Amino acid sequence: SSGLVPRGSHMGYSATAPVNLTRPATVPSMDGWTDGTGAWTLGEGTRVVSSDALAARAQSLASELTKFTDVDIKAATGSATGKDISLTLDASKKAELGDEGFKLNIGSKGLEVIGATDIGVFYGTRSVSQMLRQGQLTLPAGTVATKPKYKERGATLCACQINISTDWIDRFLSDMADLRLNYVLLEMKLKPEEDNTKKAATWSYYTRDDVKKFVKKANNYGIDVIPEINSPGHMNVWLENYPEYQLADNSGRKDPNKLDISNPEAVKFYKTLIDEYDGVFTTKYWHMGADEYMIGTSFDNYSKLKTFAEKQYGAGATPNDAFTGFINDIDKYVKAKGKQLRIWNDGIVNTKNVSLNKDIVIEYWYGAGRKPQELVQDGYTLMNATQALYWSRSAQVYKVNAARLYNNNWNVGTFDGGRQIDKNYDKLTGAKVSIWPDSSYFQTENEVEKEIFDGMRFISQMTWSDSRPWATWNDMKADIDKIGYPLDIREYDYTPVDAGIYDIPQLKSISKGPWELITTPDGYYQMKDTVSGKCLALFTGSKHLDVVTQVGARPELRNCADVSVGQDQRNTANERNTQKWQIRADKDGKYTISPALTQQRLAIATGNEQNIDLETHRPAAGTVAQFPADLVS
Ligand SMILES: CC(=O)N[C@@H]1[C@@H](O[C@@H]2O[C@H](CO)[C@H](O)[C@H](O)[C@H]2O)[C@H](O)[C@@H](CO)O[C@H]1O
Repeated sequence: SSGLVPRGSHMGYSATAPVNLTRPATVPSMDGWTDGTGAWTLGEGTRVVSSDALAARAQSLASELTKFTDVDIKAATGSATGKDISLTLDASKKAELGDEGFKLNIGSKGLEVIGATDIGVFYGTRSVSQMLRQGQLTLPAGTVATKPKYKERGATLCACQINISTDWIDRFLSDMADLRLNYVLLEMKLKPEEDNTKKAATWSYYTRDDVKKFVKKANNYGIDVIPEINSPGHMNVWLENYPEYQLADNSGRKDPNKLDISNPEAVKFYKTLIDEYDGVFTTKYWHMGADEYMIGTSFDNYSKLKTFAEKQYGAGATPNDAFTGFINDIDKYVKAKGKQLRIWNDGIVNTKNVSLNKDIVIEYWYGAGRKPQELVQDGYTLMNATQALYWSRSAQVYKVNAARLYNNNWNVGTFDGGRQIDKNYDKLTGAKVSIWPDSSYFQTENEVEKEIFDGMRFISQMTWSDSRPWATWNDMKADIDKIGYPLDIREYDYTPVDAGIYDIPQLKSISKGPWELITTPDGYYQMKDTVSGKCLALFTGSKHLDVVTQVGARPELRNCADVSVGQDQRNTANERNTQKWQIRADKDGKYTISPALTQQRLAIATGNEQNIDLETHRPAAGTVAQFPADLVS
């Protein structure tokens, strides 16, 4: 027989290690590792030791490692031994480590993590978690210091029109943290509550309490959550119930997507929303969008804006000057609140009388004038938001291809359309992937999470390390799958109840049941009515992005769709995904039932829920309907 037996090395340091023992990979890579003698092993008695000030980080790392490794790892203060992981914050190391970088020293004093800031220490703990959660508890000795090349590294998460659930957002922030990504542009509606804005409280929205909760989670992970309220285009979710602020074309036809920037009360409405957001986000930035104001049309059909431009910005001014003026006026407004403005690059165009303020960050997604190289010449600050890094649920042109970008030598100076700029440009802030819903029934948010996995590791690698230490994409892919997700995602209880047959009293207005529940690959349920043999769907009501957003919409029974197939089955997507339900357990133990695509919650309608949609249609009192969770708690 082979005599095969676990090696079982003692915990702590050993001067003996084989020379080519694997060093578990990380993402981002930690480039320039200097090898040392021996190796260190996490084992019984290993602790996470730190100062009092680092106690919370030490405790959180010890609990996490206890879960991944099955060894009881406790946090402690005072002296570290060779059996231990030590956390040190040394702010004098700014030159070597900067604001986010860290150094690991693995040797006879144990596994030392050093950062110059709290977030730098927390980012080194992410590499310690990644290295120890891959089935190997012995790490080769040596040392490495690493810091990100670019200051802003992350994603656009567009939680606009449709709702991305807060549980999804919380997983996404844990994943960003794991990959050292520090930037999320969250385009989203914070529920407007004032008399003058409250008729825009249509769904999707997020409550102030929920925003404060995920902003606090983000900030503990070193993530800047930047709100966007896109303007003066893509304003349907805000202007639908405010036609007084909508821009009319020369024939008098109003577009709920366009703010009338010539109407000072419409501009004041936008600023009022900025002041509403100010109390729940902590960032120093405001993103006002500014893409695609005249998509589907042209300024020639809005002569009122040329008249306005001439009055406001002098004879010869054009609608593009009025458009840029509006952005500069919002820049003035947010700067007075201590923020810096950011916009998308596309509407920045050809001005005469007005020039765009240089203190506005330009997030460049669309090779549309200027070219990147022109904007560099003018000294603008630029973030690379190339369409090569887009995903959309419906627009199959936008699916990140990480293999292609890794193998074709894309880097953060490769702007949209392969327009290369110097990747060392001193005002290149970094780069981001962008996650857009578009027609939103083709993919559930859980399928979006499965799909973006590789592209999120790709952007993390190229914005921190800017290197390709894996010979090909497929070599990186093998390591990122071994590294896996961070603990919070592995612990999320996607399907808290077993498949089986259930009584569900909340559904009696639809059927007396009982109901057969089965689970789907993406973490939801189909609910079949054993009386009719049909399945519960949330299928009908007013929609945005082809998803029912109507507050008070009622579910219905429809012929059972096949919920076991993947997102490539696009021809049956809508029947299939309108039949998926997310069940969640309360703190503690009551269950709520949500349509997977809408992320509202089923409830029995009382007639006392207050919402602009309900001013004009209410479900019959006592029937089961969906409502935002805040109207039904
Ligand atoms: C900057 C940008 O990519 N603009 C377009 C995106 O438009 C956004 O669409 C969403 C809903 O999906 C919101 O309405 C948002 O306000 C708009 O900015 C579009 O999603 C993406 C990907 O298809 O490409 C652009 O056309």
